[PDB]
Amino acid sequence: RTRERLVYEVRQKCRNIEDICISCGSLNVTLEHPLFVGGMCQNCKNCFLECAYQYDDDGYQSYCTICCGGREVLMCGNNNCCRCFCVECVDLLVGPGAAQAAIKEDPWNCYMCGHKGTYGLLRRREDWPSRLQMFFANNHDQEFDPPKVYPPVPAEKRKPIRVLSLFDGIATGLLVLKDLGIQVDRYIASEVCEDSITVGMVRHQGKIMYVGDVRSVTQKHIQEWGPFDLVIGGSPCNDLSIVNPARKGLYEGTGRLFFEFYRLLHDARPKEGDDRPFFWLFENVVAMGVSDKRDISRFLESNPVMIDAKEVSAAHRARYFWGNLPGMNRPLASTVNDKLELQECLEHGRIAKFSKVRTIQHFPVFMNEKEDILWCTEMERVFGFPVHYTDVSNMSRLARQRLLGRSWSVPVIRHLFAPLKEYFACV
Amino acid sequence: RTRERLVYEVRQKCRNIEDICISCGSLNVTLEHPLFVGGMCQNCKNCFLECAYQYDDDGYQSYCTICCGGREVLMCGNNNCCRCFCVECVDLLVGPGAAQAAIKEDPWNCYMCGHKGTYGLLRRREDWPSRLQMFFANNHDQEFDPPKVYPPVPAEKRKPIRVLSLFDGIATGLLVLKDLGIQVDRYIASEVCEDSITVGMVRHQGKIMYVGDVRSVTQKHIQEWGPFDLVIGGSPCNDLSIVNPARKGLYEGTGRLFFEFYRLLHDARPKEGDDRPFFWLFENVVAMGVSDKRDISRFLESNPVMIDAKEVSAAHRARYFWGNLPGMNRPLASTVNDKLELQECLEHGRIAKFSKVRTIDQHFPVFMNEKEDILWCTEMERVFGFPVHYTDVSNMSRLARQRLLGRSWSVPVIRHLFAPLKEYFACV
Ligand SMILES: Nc1ncnc2c1ncn2[C@@H]1O[C@H](CSCC[C@H](N)C(=O)O)[C@@H](O)[C@H]1O
Ligand SMILES: Nc1ncnc2c1ncn2[C@@H]1O[C@H](CSCC[C@H](N)C(=O)O)[C@@H](O)[C@H]1O
Ligand SMILES: [Zn+2]
Ligand SMILES: [Zn+2]
Ligand SMILES: [Zn+2]
Ligand SMILES: [Zn+2]
Ligand SMILES: [Zn+2]
Ligand SMILES: [Zn+2]
Repeated sequence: RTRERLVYEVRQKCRNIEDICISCGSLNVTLEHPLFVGGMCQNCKNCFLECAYQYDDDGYQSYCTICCGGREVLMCGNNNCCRCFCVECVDLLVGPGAAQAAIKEDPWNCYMCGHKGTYGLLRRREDWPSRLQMFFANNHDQEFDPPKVYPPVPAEKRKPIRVLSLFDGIATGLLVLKDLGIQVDRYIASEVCEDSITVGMVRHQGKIMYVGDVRSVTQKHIQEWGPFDLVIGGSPCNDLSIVNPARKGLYEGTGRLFFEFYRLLHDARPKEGDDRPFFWLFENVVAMGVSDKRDISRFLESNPVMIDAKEVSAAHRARYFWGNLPGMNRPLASTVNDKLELQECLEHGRIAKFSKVRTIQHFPVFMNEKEDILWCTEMERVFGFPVHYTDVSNMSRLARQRLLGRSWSVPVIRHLFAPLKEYFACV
Repeated sequence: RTRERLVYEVRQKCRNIEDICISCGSLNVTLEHPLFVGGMCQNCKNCFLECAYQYDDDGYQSYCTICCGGREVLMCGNNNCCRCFCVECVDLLVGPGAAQAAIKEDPWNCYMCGHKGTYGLLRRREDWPSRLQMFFANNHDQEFDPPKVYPPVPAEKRKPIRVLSLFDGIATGLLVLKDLGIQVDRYIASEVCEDSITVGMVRHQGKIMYVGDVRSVTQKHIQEWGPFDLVIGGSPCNDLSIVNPARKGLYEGTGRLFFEFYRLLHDARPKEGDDRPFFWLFENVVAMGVSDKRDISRFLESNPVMIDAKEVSAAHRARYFWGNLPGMNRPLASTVNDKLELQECLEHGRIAKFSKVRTIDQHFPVFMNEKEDILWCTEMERVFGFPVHYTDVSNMSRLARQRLLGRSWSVPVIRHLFAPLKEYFACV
């Protein structure tokens, strides 16, 4: 209402659109809106951090793109686009009679996909992917000191790495370390789900010393299992995401388990004065709470780096990485082995309409004039796992897909773990 | 139903009552029931930990005493007794025709207060307060190593104590340290509520250095504010208790703030090899979750000690204390200054119906001039062992000031806990 009055005042050329927050009509303009023209208040920044990468079961966005709220949204008909524009924002930026006439338009493209690009009150700002990448470096509200850079040990003095992996899953971290050719002295890995235990047991040939519950693990265990050189882990993102229909809480269950990672990180950290190279990685999903993200950034004492897997793989897997691994910030490079098109990951006899899959038009494959799910071995190919990685035991397809989806993106974790070759021995 | 068939088999003398779990009828009998005769399964132990000290707005118990569940409970008419027995348990242990006839009895006592104390299928075990005290030493499910005992520093080498207090409130901890006569070098205190800030500012004469929110305190702040010798804290129990009608969550809000205490504890802890005496106390309420209590015990790496203030003061203020303060286990001694009766804590011209008041239709506890009346604010200060007129600082309402008093630690309990710190730090 106040939004709409302010945009009415703007169309008279009495107020600049860049001096007003186009999301909620707030005068407290600190930022500029990254995609479109207007200002941006800080409450709308927190709402934009929480809500922008939230998608319904549909596959399309949970809320509007402009204000991250709205009442009734307008879904885009363009292929591979999932954006939604609520009716209240289109009443402003396009006009109060053009939303109703644009609903009647059956092939309707949204304004991020509009072939023309320019409109009367709304124009699309040009370097919007660059500003979307800079928008997460814009999160300087949590200001910290940079992670301590340790000087590289000489190549003759390097030793095999020792990894404490919490929330191991299907042993993605050890698989990536072997893919880099780093010698692994030992790989301690706590995990509870039997199927993921079994995947790692078979695929890594009994090298992994499997552990009980993380909460059961104490500091004495951490001391007696040798000094650790790399401590990795990722919080469960089954309840933390908006994709699960059963969102009874947000940081019941999953948050607890984060604090378990926090405690065993301190337990594995060498003392001050012990200048031996130690490293740690935490992972979480982007569709998360702001105060959640703050509390995580404060406890781990570090700024999160967002890394989307689209730059290197065929999925849309945007994940926050806290850590002190050198070159965590540096831009991602996709090797020729990595498949950037979904069609390359498909089996033979199958053709994909999509170029990317949003796993967080339900079934993404046209085969034999019929709509079908990605097969399990294809999902393995999509994240960059080796072929037939999860065919170990006699488990169902629904469970095995669910076992694959939770996992870290393999070229992303390769990109992250790659400078550790400078610090430890090679095969 | 099954448990009712089980009790039927017990009254035929085919099964012992001590081989069955009288709460829910489970055959997995690990423990014995502490108050009455029968076994006790572990799930019922967890339900007993959570539910036993939960009281309604009535003042009486939230659930049945026997099974911690039940459907419709029977409240006890005896004075100062707040127990409830659900109809389904009395169908067994007294008989299926005696519950109905015992409702009709208008002066009805319960079976922990029964003059006879010996009924047909239900008898009362004799050393039940001893077994209630031992029942919290029976919580060895969370087994840990004992807290490290540091050897005492000589009396000529002692220095004034430095306290980092989180969730200070009305500065109970510094007041108790001054009551003991310990020299305090500095008292940093984080606190958000203005009224509790103000109480501390006036009652402790600007000595307290006040911080903003606990979530704004970094490790850099902990390093630059001097080494700390004693870190204390207590989580909010407004939402965590069952007394608040608005229980939307359990460890939303309050749970966070616990971890803030956890982090700043690690930030204030000296390194390994730095053998200087460092101490810490955390406090929480007893009407809490089991897995909650587990997670807290695991993070703080210690076994809780339940301490009820009834042993030293006029309230029932049963609280868990985690810590490494020496003699945290040892039994409580009530000095002659402490008032064990409620009547002594009353003003003149007022006479109490109760001997103890616990506040987390006899809702108002005082019979004055043929009329029922709340405890006055200065009396609530006397009940917890605060000095007289402790909270009369600023122009604040009575409801707010009572609410400001009720959250606070019990002063002779905290005196009992802090007392061996005199052996480690300087005196006035
Ligand atoms: N208490 C607990 N201890 C260990 N693992 C747990 C756990 N609770 C859940 N998990 C498991 O931890 C995972 C959360 S996220 C797993 C991602 C992992 N990096 C991978 O690539 O597979 C799930 O597999 C979940 O089943
Ligand atoms: N984030 C926060 N930082 C500091 N204090 C807080 C807080 N949230 C709540 N509090 C306060 O902490 C107290 C919780 S319990 C206070 C008991 C205290 N030992 C005493 O004797 O007063 C309440 O006074 C509450 O208002
Ligand atoms: Zn706004
Ligand atoms: Zn909108
Ligand atoms: Zn579009
Ligand atoms: Zn039972
Ligand atoms: Zn009962
Ligand atoms: Zn009674």
